[PDB]
Amino acid sequence: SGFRKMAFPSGKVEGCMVQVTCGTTTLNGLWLDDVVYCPRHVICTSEDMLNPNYEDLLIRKSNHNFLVQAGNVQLRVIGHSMQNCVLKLKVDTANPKTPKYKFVRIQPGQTFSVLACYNGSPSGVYQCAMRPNFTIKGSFLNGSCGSVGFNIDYDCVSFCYMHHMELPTGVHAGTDLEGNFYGPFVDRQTAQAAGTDTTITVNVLAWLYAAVINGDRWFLNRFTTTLNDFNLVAMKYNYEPLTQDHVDILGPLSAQTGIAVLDMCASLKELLQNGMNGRTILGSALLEDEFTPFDVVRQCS
Amino acid sequence: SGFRKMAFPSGKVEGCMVQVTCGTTTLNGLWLDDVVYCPRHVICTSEDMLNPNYEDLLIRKSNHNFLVQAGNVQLRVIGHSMQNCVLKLKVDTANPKTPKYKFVRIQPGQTFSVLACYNGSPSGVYQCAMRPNFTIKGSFLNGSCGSVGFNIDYDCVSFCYMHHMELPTGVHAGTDLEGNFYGPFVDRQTAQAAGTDTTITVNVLAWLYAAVINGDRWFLNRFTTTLNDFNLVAMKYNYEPLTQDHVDILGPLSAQTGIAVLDMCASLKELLQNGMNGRTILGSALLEDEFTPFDVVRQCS
Ligand SMILES: *[C@H](O)[C@H](C[C@@H]1C=CNC1=O)NC(=O)[C@H](CC1CCCCC1)NC(=O)OCc1cccc(Cl)c1
Ligand SMILES: *[C@H](O)[C@H](C[C@@H]1C=CNC1=O)NC(=O)[C@H](CC1CCCCC1)NC(=O)OCc1cccc(Cl)c1
Ligand SMILES: [Mg+2]
Ligand SMILES: [Mg+2]
Repeated sequence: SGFRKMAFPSGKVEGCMVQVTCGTTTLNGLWLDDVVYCPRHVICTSEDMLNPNYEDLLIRKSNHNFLVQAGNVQLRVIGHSMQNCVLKLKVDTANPKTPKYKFVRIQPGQTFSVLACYNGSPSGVYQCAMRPNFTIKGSFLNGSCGSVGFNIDYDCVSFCYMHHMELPTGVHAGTDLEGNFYGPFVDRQTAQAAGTDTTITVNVLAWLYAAVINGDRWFLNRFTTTLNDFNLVAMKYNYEPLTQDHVDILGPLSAQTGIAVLDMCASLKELLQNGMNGRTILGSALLEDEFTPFDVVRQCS
Repeated sequence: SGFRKMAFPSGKVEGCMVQVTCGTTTLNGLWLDDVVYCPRHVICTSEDMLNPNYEDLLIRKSNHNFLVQAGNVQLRVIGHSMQNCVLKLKVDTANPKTPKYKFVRIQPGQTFSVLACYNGSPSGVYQCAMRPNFTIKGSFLNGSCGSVGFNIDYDCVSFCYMHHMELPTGVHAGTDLEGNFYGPFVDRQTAQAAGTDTTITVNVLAWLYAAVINGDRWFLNRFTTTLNDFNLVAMKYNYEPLTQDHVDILGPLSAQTGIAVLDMCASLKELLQNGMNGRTILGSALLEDEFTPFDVVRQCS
């Protein structure tokens, strides 16, 4: 029993982390087979990064401008190319620790583990959700760019995020592994900011199910609501609307607890209106929305 | 910027996890060089575990009673022995992935990472603190025994916890790697329960410093208190007394923020008396006490 914020074991991704240095900039790369993936802004100069023309910057580079270090041994770059906002460096050595992997572009509301790295060396692991505004609330210092987010599915590593920058509110923005930014962000130092966020409703409900599985019951009631009347409450409190799709995703949790989704919605509606009144749920005094239904099932087997 | 619950990268410990099966029981072992460490209650039978005599149970075993699986390959046991509440199984193969390691017995208030495992296979990683009542608030299902907790210090793995059992309140109890239980607990299925807990004061203050470093300032004030008057407030709200030792440990955080420890104590005193009033600190609506000063420095560099 017990419910914790849980990340995937990170060993498979640790074996892929390298250091990439271009000029005066140093950050992290992902070394899979004979290619290293990293953010393209590594080729930027401190002056020409208010509005860089990356095609020009890259044409002016040669393979010997990129230094790749896997642990101690230097990796020789034999080719370079750019795909969207990620740079790809061909190296003459395939990574012997390359796991089975996939590149996946995730939907807002989904979670993943982040392996924060500095200078090619893993520093820590934590769990994150793609917020509806396509930022993540991460923990990233300078030098952390190129750290990756991932999920694991029976030793297949699904990479879904590479870190690029921090926004003015302290949240973070990045790309999928094919270099497409999540959200409307671009890789120039400009005035872009996070838009207004919303709470991930299907995740709060999943976490309420985790609470029930673990003995937290004070918030339950006999009431039940409809989908329509619930979604009116959600709008008022800045919650994402609840779709039938989400109701079905919450199916297994509903069966294990015997509490129907729309029964749990009536509990959530009451918590939104009255607050918690000095009580806690799974150790928290606010409603938690960074656990997906999958995360709850995986930990509450 | 940003502050997250962060575990150590777990790859070095993943390479040490094995499955140990004795009779009908299966749990996890730690494979370091040519020895496997696991809880001794693996040799217990469902009947004789209300009050087992482990010396007798072990004398009645032979090496062929223990099955050790590292991934797919079976490991042959060539010797067995017992040290306190841990069983030690000599195997004929040294673990080629043995990291640099130490066994450490930690003090209440200290944190570590847990690699939860089932059937020798890592499942997830999370952060935990040794509570003052020598339990941990973990996430553990059946089959998780033998999962280990650890800290890392420049590729030296310090193992400090091995998991043995769950208590009636859903919290967890275990040993150091030499098989001495934390707290007064014993490895028989009896009526032992967690004693009353207290809040880890030096950790709350460290987390308030993390808040300041990350821009959360609404709780600061111009007041300052003495150690004596603060400790009177701590007692009233079930907080551990604050020692001069702790004040000195909080030194670096005090300097980086410019806020003296006893200045931050006057903020904490006011939060204890008035609550948060609908405000949050680093995303939480209650005071967090499972970050040590070291954890804050490591993440707020
Ligand atoms: C890369 O390592 C670094 C990670 C940032 C630095 C602190 N937290 C992070 O997430 N990324 C940057 O410094 C980017 C580089 C820009 C280059 C040109 C294209 C757009 C990205 N800049 C950035 O994050 O600026 C905002 C910021 C906020 C706080 C502190 C710093 Cl150093 C920068
Ligand atoms: C070992 O894998 C298992 C881990 C427990 C099971 C659920 N959470 C955990 O942490 N440990 C046990 O089942 C122990 C075994 C006892 C054997 C004899 C000596 C003392 C330990 N028992 C135990 O935890 O009992 C309490 C309990 C509470 C909830 C659910 C279960 Cl299955 C057991
Ligand atoms: Mg209800
Ligand atoms: Mg003050």
